[PDB]
Amino acid sequence: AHCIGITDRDFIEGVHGGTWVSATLEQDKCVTVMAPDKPSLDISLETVAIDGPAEARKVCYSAVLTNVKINDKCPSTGEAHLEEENEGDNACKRTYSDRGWGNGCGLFGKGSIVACAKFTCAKSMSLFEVDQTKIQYVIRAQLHVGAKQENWNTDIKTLKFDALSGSQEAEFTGYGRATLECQVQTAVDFSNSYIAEMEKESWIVDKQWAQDLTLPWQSGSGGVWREMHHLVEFEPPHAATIKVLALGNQEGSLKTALTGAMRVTKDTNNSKLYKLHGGHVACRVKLSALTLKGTSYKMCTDKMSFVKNPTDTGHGTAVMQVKVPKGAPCRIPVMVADDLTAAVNKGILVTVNPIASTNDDEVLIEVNPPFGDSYIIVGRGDSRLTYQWHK
Amino acid sequence: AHCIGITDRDFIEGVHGGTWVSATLEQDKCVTVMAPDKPSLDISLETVAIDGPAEARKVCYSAVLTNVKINDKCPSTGEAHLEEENEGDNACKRTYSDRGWGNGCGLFGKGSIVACAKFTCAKSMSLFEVDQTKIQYVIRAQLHVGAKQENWNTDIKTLKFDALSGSQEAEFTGYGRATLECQVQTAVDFSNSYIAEMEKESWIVDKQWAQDLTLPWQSGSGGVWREMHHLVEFEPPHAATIKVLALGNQEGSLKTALTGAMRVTKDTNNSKLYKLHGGHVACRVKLSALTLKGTSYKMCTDKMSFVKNPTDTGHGTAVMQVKVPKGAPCRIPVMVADDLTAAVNKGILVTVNPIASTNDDEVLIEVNPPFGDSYIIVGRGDSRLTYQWHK
Amino acid sequence: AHCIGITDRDFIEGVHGGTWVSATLEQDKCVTVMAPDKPSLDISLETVAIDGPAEARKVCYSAVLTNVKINDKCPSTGEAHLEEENEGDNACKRTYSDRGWGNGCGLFGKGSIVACAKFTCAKSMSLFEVDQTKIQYVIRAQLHVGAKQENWNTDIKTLKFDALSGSQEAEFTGYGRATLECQVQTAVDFSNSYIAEMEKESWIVDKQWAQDLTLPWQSGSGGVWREMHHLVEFEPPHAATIKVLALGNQEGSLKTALTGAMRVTKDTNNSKLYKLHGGHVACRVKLSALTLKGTSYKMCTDKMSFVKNPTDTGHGTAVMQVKVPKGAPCRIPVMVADDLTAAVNKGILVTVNPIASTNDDEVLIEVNPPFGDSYIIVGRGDSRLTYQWHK
Repeated sequence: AHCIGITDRDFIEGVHGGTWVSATLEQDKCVTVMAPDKPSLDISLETVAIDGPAEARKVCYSAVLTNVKINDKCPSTGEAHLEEENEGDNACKRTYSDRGWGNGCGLFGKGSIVACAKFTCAKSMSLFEVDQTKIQYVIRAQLHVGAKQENWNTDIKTLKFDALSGSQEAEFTGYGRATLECQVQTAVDFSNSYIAEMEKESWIVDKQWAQDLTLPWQSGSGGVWREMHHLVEFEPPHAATIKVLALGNQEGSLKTALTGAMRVTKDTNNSKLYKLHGGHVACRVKLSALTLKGTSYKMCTDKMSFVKNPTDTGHGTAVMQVKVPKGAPCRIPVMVADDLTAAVNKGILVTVNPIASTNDDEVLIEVNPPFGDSYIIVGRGDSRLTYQWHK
Repeated sequence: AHCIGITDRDFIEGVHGGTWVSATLEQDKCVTVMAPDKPSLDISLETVAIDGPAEARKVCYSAVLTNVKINDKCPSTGEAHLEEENEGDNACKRTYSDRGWGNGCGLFGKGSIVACAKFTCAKSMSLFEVDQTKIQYVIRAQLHVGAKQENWNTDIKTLKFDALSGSQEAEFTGYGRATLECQVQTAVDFSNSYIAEMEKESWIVDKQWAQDLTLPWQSGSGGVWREMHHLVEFEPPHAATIKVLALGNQEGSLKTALTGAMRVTKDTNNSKLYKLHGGHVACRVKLSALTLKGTSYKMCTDKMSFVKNPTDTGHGTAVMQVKVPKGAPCRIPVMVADDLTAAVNKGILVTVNPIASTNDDEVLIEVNPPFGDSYIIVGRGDSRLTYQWHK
Repeated sequence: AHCIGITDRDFIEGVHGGTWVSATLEQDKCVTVMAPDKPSLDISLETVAIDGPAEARKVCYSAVLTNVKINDKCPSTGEAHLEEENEGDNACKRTYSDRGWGNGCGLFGKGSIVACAKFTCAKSMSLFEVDQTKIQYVIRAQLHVGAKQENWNTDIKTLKFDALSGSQEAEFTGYGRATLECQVQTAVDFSNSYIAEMEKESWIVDKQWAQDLTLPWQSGSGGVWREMHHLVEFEPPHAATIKVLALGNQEGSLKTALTGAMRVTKDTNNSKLYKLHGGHVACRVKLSALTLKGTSYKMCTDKMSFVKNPTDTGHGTAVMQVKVPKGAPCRIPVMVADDLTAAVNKGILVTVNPIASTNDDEVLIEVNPPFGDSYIIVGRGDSRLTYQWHK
C-alpha cells in the first residue's frame, strides 16, 4: 500500500458496474480510489522524463581573453586595422582616441583605435530541446491485499508509458485486472521551454527568456561564439592603449535567475535520462475488472491478536496489523461502531475482505472511522478485539 | 606646457601681480594659470597614492563543499546527532522530516534530521583598512618657458603633498619660484571605507556595505569562516535524505555591485602602494616670486622659420614652433591681427614672452586668437611669417 | 475488600443478562463491581508507567566557565580572532572597545575584541520522549471473599498489562475466574510531551515548552551544547579586558515553571520504570465465570461474636468482623431490617454470601444499610447479634 507513505493522499469514491472513474496525479501525491465492491486501488506517479534531448544552444558564463593587441592611427591617417579583426575567435572593438602632440601626432583631432582579444569559453550551460511528444511517464499501482510493509517493495506494479502509448492493463494475481487511461498530453505542454543544464545541476526554463539572455552563446557543435561583447569590457581608450578585461564568472547571477524554475535531475545511471518534476497527469480507472479474493471462505473464530495497534496516518485513516495464530484461511471480520453493541458498522473499510493466506498469517487493515469517538472492532465474536478510537 | 596635450583644460587669471590664486585639480584635467606680467604655470594632479594598508576581512565568493554527512532519527526516538557539528568548519543544518510506517518507524510523526559538510574557500576578496595618515598627493607643475615637447618631461617638477608637507616650493631655472598649497585634509573621506581587492582589480568600498554583504567571511588573520549559511543551501528533506548544494561563484554579482565604486590600481613595483583613480584636491598658487627670463633682451629682426605650423588644439589656442637662426639673445614678436596692417593686437599670448637664447633655439609659442578671421604674425619687416586663422 | 481502604469509591451494578460491565478506573479512585447473583469485585488502577523512555535532550540549569581567554586589536589593525573560536566547546562573543593612548594603542577609536570561555554543565535536566505504544499499566482485582484486612495483600491478584496484552484472566480459588479487557489508556492527556527529570524529581511537560526553554541543550548522544549564550554573561569591554560570568543556577526558576506539571515518579528497584500519574484506564469486566462458594452449606446457629463492631466507612456502607466459634462450616445469615420483626433484608449485602470455613474463622461483612433507621442483624433467634445503624 504505497499510498500510506505519501502525505498528499486523495480519496476518490466510485460506482458499480462497467464504469470508469476519473483521477489526476502529481509527482508528489497519491490517490486511493474506492468503489462499492471492488478492492480499492492505489495510484501514484514515479517519474516524468525525457531521454536524450537534442542540443540547441550553449551559453557561456566564464571566459578567458588569452591575448590582446592594439592598432592606432593619427587623426588624419585614417582608420586603423588588425588582421585579427576578421578571425572568428577574436572579440574586437573600434573606437576613437584623443590624439595630439603629447601623444606623438602632428594634429589634435580624434584618432582611431582597434582592440582585439582571443576569446575562450571556460564553462558554459548546455541548453537541450524537449520534444513534447517524446516525454516518458511511469505510474505505480497497488491493491490493498493486506500485505505487510516489508512486502510492498515487491507487490508494487510499475506501468510504463510514453506520450504515444495507449491505456494499459495491470494484472493482480487472484484479484483480476485493471486498466488505466492516462492522457498525459493534456497535462503537460512544456513546448516553448527547454532544459538548461549546468555542471551537476539542471532546470527547465522558457525559450524566449533564454534567447533574451545577455550572455554570449554558441549555435551548435563548434563554430564561433555569437555575442562575445556581453562578457568583455573595453575601457575608454587612452592615447594608444585600451585595457580589455573579462567580466568574471557569471555562474552566481545565472543561478539567481533560475531559482524560480522547475527542477530537472539527471539520472545517476541511465545517464542520458533527464527526470522532470512538477508535471501532472489525468487518468481514468477501469475498476470494473477487479474482483475480491476468497469471498466464500469461512469467517474467523480463533483468538486473534494485534501485531500493531491502530495508528493515525494523518489521512484520516487508521492502519492496523493483526494475526490469526492457528486458523484455516479464514476471513478476518472488522467493523467500526458507536458502541460495544456494534449493532451496525458505521465506518468505511479500505481493506475490503482481509484473509489469512496461511495458518500463521499476519495481515494489514486500514479503516476510515467517523468523526467523534468510535470503537474499532476486529474479530466479531466472543473473543473480540477493540480499540477506542477518536478522530 | 603639458596641458597642451590634456583634453580637459581650464584657464584661470590672477587679478594682478600674481598676488594669490586658487584652483581645483582633478585627475583627468589640468589648469593653466595666467597673470598680467608673469610666466604661465601648468598644474595637474598626477596620482593619489595610499601606502601600506592592513587586512581587515576576507570575503569568500566561491566555496567548494565536501564530504557531506547525514544522520536521521525515527519520528519519536529523540533528536539527531553528528560529531562533525563540534567542528567550526562544517556548515551543519538541523531540521525535521516526514516519516511513517513505510519508512522505518512505528509512528507517523516527524523525524529529526541533521546534515554537515566542510566549507572550503576556493576564492576570496581582501578588504583593507586605509591609513589616512599615509595619503600622498602628487602634483605636476611646469612653466610655459617655450620648451619643445621632447623636453616637457624633463622640465616638469613633481611635488608630493603628504599630510605634513602642506606647502611646497616649485623652483625653475631663471624664472624664479612658485609656492603651492594643496588642501589634502578636505580632499577625500577615506575613514569610512576599505580597499576591496580581487585578483588584479580593486575598489574603495563603504565599510557598512562591505560588512552588510550577505556573503561568508573570515577575520583578517585567518581562523574561522563565520557566516557559511550564505553560500550553502539545503533542499527540503525527503524521508531519509537531505541534499546540500553549493551556491555558485558570485564573482560576477559582486563586481556588479561594485559598478559604482572608485577604482584603485595596485603598483607594479612597491607591492603596497595603491593609486586611487578620480580624486581631486583644492590648491592655491603664489605667483609673486616668478619672473620673466628675458624682458631685458632685444627684439628679433631676422629670418625666422616655422618648424611646426600653428595647429588647433581643441582649447582654441594655436601652438607653433619658431626657429631663430640668427640673433640669439632676442625676443620674438608675436601678434594676432585682423589685417596684415597689424593695427591692433587681438590675441592673448599664453607663452607670455617668447625669448630665444641660442642661435638655433626652437621655441614653442601658444596664442589665443580671436573669433573670426585673423592673421598670426610672427617677426618684423620683410622676413615676417604670416598665417591665416579661423576661430 | 480493599475498596474499603480507598476513599474515592464508586459502586457499579450488573443486570441479570450477564452482559459485560464497563468501568472507569482512575489512579486515585477505586470501583466495587456488584453482580446481581455473584460475588462483588474490587477493581482499581495501581500504576501507569513507561519502561525505559528514549533519551532526547539534556538541558543545562547550572553551568561553570572553567577557562577564559581574550584577544584585542587596535582600531586600524584589523579584526581579532582566537583559536578557541574554531573549537566547539567554547562560548564566544565579539564586540569593540574604545582604545587610545591610555591603553597602549596608537590611534584613538573603537577596536575589535573577542572573548571565549569553556562551557561545562554541572547539572542538566534530562528530557525523555514518551511513546504511547510503550505505556504499561497494572490493575488490582479482589473479590469480597470476606477475608481479614490483614490478609488482603496475600490474596489480591495483581494483573499486568501492556499495549498488546489484549485481555487477562483473574482466577480466584473456588469462586472461579473473571476476565478484564481494557484500553491501555484512555489518557490522551499525555500526548506531545516529555518526561522531565531533575535529581529525584520528575514532571511531564509540553514539547513546545521544553524546546523553547531559553537554556542551553544537547541531544542524548552527547553533542556539544547548542545555545550557550543563555548562561554566559559578557561584561562590556574595558581596555583589553572582558569579564565573563556564569548566569546563576536556574533550578528554582525551572521548578517554578514545572509546578503545574503532572508528577512522575521513578521506581526504586527497576530504575528505568517511570510511573506516570494522572491517567484514565477504561475496562470491561466479565462477571459470568464467577461463583458463590458455599450456597449449599448449613446456616449458622451457634452464638457468634463481634471482633470489630460495625463501623462507618464513609461510602455509606458499614463494616463489621464476626467470629464463628463453633459449627463453623456454615453460612452467616446477615440482614438489615426496619425493626426486630425482621421482615426483610431491606439492605444490600456487598459480601453477598458470607461463609465461615474453619472452626474458629473470623469473617468480614460489608452492608449497605437503607436510609433512615435500621437494625443490622446477624444470626438466628435467641442468638442474634444486633446493632442500631442510622443512614
